[PDB]
Amino acid sequence: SGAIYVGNYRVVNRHLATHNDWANLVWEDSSRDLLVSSTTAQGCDTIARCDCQTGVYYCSSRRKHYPVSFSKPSLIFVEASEYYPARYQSHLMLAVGHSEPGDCGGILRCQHGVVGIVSTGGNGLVGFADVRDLLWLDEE
Ligand SMILES: NC(=O)c1ccccc1CC(=O)N1CCC[C@H](C(N)=O)C1
Ligand SMILES: [Zn+2]
Repeated sequence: SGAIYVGNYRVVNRHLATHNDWANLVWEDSSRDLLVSSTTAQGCDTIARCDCQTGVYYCSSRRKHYPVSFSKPSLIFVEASEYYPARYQSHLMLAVGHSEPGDCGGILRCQHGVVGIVSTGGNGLVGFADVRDLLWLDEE
């Protein structure tokens, strides 16, 4: 589990959104595994606006932050899970690193701010849902 709190927005994995998230919905995209809801209190995270391919991510199954090199946001094939059938996920970035069912939501960050959140994994890989193209998260 895990979320990004920027301004009056909460960014979570679509597959982990609560009833309260859906009842206060701003935007969602199944093909990116993203959902954004509105909040009463202001958040303290800042979103990166860059093309960094290195950063650090939080892994809850190891209680540790790991440095990683990661691919550019792309259309990648993802195996079936209890949450989605086997399909292509868009705006996804891969890196070599530990991931487990329960690690989705962990933040990926570079020198400029929050890059994205854990969304896929397995086989010694970890996948991140990119949020750097979502410019509207910086206002309203
Ligand atoms: N990091 C993990 O969640 C993980 C790690 C090892 C093995 C498997 C996973 C889980 C995973 O890949 N999922 C299940 C949740 C929905 C995901 C999606 N965005 O389509 C696919
Ligand atoms: Zn950066």
